[PDB]
Amino acid sequence: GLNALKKVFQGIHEAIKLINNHVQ
Repeated sequence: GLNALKKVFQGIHEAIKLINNHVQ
């Protein structure tokens, strides 16, 4: 819901996703 939950959620998510998708 809240901008908090979304923020963290997209944070670590996109973070691990960019690194993983970049180094792939």
